[PDB]
Amino acid sequence: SDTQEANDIVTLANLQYNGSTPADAFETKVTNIIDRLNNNGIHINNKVACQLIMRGLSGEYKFLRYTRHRHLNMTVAELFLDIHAIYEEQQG
Amino acid sequence: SDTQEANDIVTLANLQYNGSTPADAFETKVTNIIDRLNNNGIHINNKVACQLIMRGLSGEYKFLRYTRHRHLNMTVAELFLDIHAIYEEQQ
Repeated sequence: SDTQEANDIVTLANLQYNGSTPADAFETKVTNIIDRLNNNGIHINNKVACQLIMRGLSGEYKFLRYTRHRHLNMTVAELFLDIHAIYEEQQG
Repeated sequence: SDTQEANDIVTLANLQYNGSTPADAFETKVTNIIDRLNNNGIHINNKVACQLIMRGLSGEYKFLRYTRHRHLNMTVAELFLDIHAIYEEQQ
């Protein structure tokens, strides 16, 4: 698409996760955005990506943005492992 | 700042210009964001940058997002020359 990169950036900058969408969908959604932008030459590294993910991460997931200060060199895969583990406990 | 690039992206993705802020401030604001992101490795070329500027460009500046289809290879400097010319005539 001619307007692909712009639409991926706007989606990435306005992520809103609370626990309604399954973690499976939300992960692949963000992972695809980062991969699509990187294929077009826009590299969003782990540091900048994690910051944008934790931004808007609300509900019972708000705390991940608080502990992030101790978490530098964090990876996107690690950040989603945290979100997944919370979703598992949200189903039961 | 440790959170500079992320804050630059959110600002670039939620630009809202109507004609209240002077074009001088709005131009240097966006131009600095693009330069900072390119220096940090987040390459935002003219095509994607202009698209993001025209997004949220509302008020009497809406029509620039309509003519953008005939305007390919339009540089950021060219897009602001348009915005400037509308701002000068607005007062």
